[PDB]
Amino acid sequence: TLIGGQGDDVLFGGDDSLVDTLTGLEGSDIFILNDTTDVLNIDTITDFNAAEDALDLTDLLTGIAGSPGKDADVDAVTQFLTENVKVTDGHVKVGGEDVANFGSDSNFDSNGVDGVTTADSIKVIYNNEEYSINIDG
Ligand SMILES: [Ca+2]
Ligand SMILES: [Ca+2]
Ligand SMILES: [Ca+2]
Ligand SMILES: [Ca+2]
Ligand SMILES: [Ca+2]
Ligand SMILES: [Ca+2]
Ligand SMILES: [Ca+2]
Ligand SMILES: [Ca+2]
Repeated sequence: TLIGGQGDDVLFGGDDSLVDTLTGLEGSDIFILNDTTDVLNIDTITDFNAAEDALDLTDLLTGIAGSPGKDADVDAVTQFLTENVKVTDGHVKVGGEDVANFGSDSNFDSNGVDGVTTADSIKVIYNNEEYSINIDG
């Protein structure tokens, strides 16, 4: 159980084999997630707020054949992330697998209107740069 504070934190449970519970609290927090092979070992993010927080998914994305390398620009990265990161209300998946379990204080309404729809997006970090990926369904 790894808890931030009211500022802008960076939270990480480790490149481990165990469930951690991650809570960002106020502020715009980055949750760094590890890729596991056992989907039962993935972390819980208790309070992801899509209008503020972000997910660093580099570790889940880098081992996909053809992932963008050191010479990629932000349009190539955007195209890759669009194809590979599936964002829905309460879920984020890579390769059909959940990156994390999102807990009951999460909110995927990034824009503050219409609840959660395809107009909403999440902030995804790949190689220390940030991208907005829309809800796709
Ligand atoms: Ca915080
Ligand atoms: Ca841990
Ligand atoms: Ca963990
Ligand atoms: Ca937060
Ligand atoms: Ca807030
Ligand atoms: Ca995995
Ligand atoms: Ca470079
Ligand atoms: Ca919305």
